Amino acid sequence: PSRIADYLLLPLAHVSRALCIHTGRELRCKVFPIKHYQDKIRPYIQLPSHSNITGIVEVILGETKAYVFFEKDFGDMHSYVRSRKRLREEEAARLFKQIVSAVAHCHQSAIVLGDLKLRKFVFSTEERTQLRLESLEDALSCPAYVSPEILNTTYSGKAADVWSLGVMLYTLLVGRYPFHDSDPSALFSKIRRGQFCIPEHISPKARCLIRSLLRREPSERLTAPEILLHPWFESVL
Repeated sequence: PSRIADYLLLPLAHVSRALCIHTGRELRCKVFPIKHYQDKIRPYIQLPSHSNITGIVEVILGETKAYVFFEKDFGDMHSYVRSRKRLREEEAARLFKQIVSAVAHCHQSAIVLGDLKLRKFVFSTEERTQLRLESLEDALSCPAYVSPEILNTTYSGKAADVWSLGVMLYTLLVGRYPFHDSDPSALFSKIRRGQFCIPEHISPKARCLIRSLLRREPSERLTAPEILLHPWFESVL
């Protein structure tokens, strides 16, 4: 029952529906206190573009509050791979590169994500060819995306994000997590011991990549920029 700037705000059922009063077209809007934006969200706005990595079209800063307007997504990547059992290497490589590129771009602007999951990547279009980051805090089935460093102890974080990328890469190709168990002690021991098995239908270049992203030792893992050069991508695309 409300409005700011170009947009009427309609409920759903902490985000809401934004309808542009000029064009008529529907976006989404999430309000924050201005200082939460300044701290936790303004870093993503500083990205060079920004509107491709995140879905954000414009933000409006008042005296008191920040209104972040973004384009609506067409479902997350966890629901996707779950819905498809697993992904063929051709599509998996397309989608993963976008994921890595977004992450690589963030790392270059000093942003460490920390909360990297398949959940965090959402389709920008109805065709579901193109992903963006879900930057705004909005059976397979932490844990699993959690790395040997944080259990043992400070650490990089950027390397920790590459671990998560490795878990994500394994998971879309394989269809389940690299580490999984009924007993959690066993789960965390297998994390800390870097202990997993790749299937044989997975191809040598693809296996090669997963291995180089999932290393106990953080320094020995690739960086997000390095990842994008790896031959797996070019072998299928």
